[PDB]
Amino acid sequence: NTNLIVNYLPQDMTDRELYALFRAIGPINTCRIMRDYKTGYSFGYAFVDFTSEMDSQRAIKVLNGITVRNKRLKVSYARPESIKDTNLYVTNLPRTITDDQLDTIFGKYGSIVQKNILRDKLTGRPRGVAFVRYNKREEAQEAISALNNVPLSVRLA
Repeated sequence: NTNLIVNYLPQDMTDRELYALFRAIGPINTCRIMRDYKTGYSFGYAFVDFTSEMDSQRAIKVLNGITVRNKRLKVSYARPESIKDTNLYVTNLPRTITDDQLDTIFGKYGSIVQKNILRDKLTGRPRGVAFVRYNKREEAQEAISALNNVPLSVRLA
């Protein structure tokens, strides 16, 4: 998937100007701002389509979050449950736990699309909790049956 959506475009931005913005990353198939055809009014967003998923992937890392003309951009995917049936909440973990051990534990069940160890604000040491979202609710599911009670508890959001 190469199709991104860009949000919070300054009301006066040009499909051209937007292009220049994203062309810095890689080749684009289409780049288009949603605007009124009679009016020309911009509904504030666009669909940019890179030629490659690994560029589309970089445009996000790079452009999501930049501020041009007082508006804070947001670059994300158009076609990404998958973090709602494919989003696990883990607790009773080792307060000495790190992603390696975490990963060494979850990759066992599938692609680990994102791990998140909740740490202490003040202290920074983690806690026994964290989040791990898979890709297929299926791995997630094989994980939940497997991993509940090493101690440990897994489930969804």
